[PDB]
Amino acid sequence: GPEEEFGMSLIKHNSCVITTENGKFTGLGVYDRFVVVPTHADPGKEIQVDGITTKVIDSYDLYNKNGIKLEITVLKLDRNEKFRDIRRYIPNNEDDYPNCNLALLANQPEPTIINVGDVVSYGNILLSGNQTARMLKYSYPTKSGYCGGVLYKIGQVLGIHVGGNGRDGFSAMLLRSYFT
Ligand SMILES: *[C@@H](CC(=O)OCC)[C@H](C[C@@H]1CCNC1=O)NC(=O)[C@@H]1C[C@@H](c2ccccc2)CN1C(=O)[C@@H](NC(=O)c1cc(C)on1)C(C)C
Repeated sequence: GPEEEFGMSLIKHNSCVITTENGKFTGLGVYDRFVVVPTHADPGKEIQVDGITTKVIDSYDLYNKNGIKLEITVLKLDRNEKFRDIRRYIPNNEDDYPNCNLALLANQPEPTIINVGDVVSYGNILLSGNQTARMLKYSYPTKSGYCGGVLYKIGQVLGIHVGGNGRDGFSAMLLRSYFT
């Protein structure tokens, strides 16, 4: 009940469907007009937010200090609405987390919560041949359509779903220092 309730509140207050030319993604609204999507979504000068074409004012693809992509892209949107500020839920450090959930919005008829089990700080992987850092891994057969899904626990917004191989699933980590 409560684990699913927290996820449904994240969907209600902090999600949107983002469409780029490469597909539909669950977009996590962090605060003000800032949303995160996987970098591989390759957002352009405009995106659709719940079907409405919206100009992107600023876009940041995040990399670690060694220049390895994190697969987090932050977009500042040209619109009125401000997202509920969920920066207080974002961890300061990399860690492992037991019994996590993924909150999904895009590519399905209604928002749903999937329990993905225990999550580990997995390090770097090769995502379609390109090194990607700070992955959070779970043993769940995530599929196309899950990207952007919000990995969370009650009071903890941990990452966004970016990839998988039919056995395991991977989220890009969210760290508090990615925002001021
Ligand atoms: C979300 C995006 C999506 O649905 O794309 C529209 C079809 C995908 C979720 C994945 C798909 C399979 N299961 C999932 O959880 N994510 C992807 O498809 C990502 C992004 C692409 C990509 C596209 C363009 C440019 C760069 C990258 C690659 N990819 C992957 O998940 C891959 N998986 C891996 O490389 C991999 C490595 C390891 C350890 O685990 N998975 C592809 C499925 C090959």
